[PDB]
Amino acid sequence: DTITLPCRPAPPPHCSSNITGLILTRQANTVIFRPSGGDWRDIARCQIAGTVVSTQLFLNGSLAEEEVVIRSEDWRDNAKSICVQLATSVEIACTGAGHCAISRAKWANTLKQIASKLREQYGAKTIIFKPSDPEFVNHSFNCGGEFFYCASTQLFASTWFA
Ligand SMILES: *[C@@H]1O[C@H](CO)[C@@H](O)[C@H](O)[C@H]1NC(C)=O
Ligand SMILES: *[C@@H]1O[C@H](CO)[C@@H](O)[C@H](O)[C@H]1NC(C)=O
Repeated sequence: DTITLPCRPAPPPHCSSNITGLILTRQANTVIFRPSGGDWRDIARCQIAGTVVSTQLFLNGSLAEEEVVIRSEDWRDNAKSICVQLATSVEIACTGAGHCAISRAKWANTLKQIASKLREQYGAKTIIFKPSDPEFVNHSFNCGGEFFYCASTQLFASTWFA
């Protein structure tokens, strides 16, 4: 019902943002994706972030018009990262007690929409999200000039069949 990510340090409740997108890195009818650890420069090539600076997930960025869209400089080269832009932003709510919470049902539908787009692009039936420096292995984001780190293993640890 709710996914509760542990965070360090405790992000204030007004640091809660909107997940407008993320960045993946591709590793049969089974293709595996992981949250990218590339530098914030590699984040820039997605061109869908807003003002906040964040790893693994795009907070407070731009949304797609109708449906989820995925872009890549080259789908053949796996070193190139996949830029996922959400159509409906998923809300991440920090409570100030050391955890930022996300609704499980909405992230599941988001992962299913992403899987459907990744299925059309790679022709595979099964899309698997596997977990990921500490700044890039975690969902790290800058709120109010202060940096935070959240364990994102709960977000990227699922499977999605056809
Ligand atoms: C994202 O935007 C919301 C609403 O504008 C704001 O409350 C929140 O602090 C922003 N997130 C960051 C990390 O600045
Ligand atoms: C962005 O987040 C704010 C609160 O943090 C929320 O009111 C707003 O609906 C979110 N944006 C979208 C498009 O849902």
